[PDB]
Amino acid sequence: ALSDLQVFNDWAYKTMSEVLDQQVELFNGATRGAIILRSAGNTGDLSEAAFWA
Amino acid sequence: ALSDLQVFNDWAYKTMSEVLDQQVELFNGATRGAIILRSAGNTGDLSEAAFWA
Repeated sequence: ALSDLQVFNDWAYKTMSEVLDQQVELFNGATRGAIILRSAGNTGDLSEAAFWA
Repeated sequence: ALSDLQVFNDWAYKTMSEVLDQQVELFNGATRGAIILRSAGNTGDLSEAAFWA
């Protein structure tokens, strides 16, 4: 993969941090909507919705 | 008769030499960047870099 050992713009300038080894791109379209990643806050420690039976 | 004639055989110098036996073209680009030949040299006997694990 990327090495960037050739040029050192700065010392360890974002060159590597072994950021992660597991595939984690599984959200929204990546999971075809199966695992939807959203951003909408709600209060308390729950979120209750009611629908008819 | 041919025995009475002084016969000379042909000779020439074909000015060639054989580079090697194995294939060394298949080294970069042919290997999709798996093996790289860049032209940066390092002093001392070694080089190092850090990436914070």
